[PDB]
Amino acid sequence: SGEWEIIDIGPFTQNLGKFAVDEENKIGQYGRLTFNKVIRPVMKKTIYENEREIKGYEYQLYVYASDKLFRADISEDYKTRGRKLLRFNGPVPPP
Repeated sequence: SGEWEIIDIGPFTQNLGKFAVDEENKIGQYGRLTFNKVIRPVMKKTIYENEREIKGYEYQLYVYASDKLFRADISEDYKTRGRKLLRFNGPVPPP
């Protein structure tokens, strides 16, 4: 199951946005991008399994990179804390 909250922007969200841009630059579809900012709202999904136990998270962010707005989804595994870029699409309209 997934449960949801909005988290505020600050260094943690800035670094999620920078992670997303670095990961997208590995793929190369949009050429080389450079991070500009994360804007509100930042969604945090917590993924539960079994007896309402956290398996991991997904952060869904609007990120300006190279002056274009993208939607990035980043997974984070609870056990390992490992993060991955799941989706990076755009450009997209501002929220």
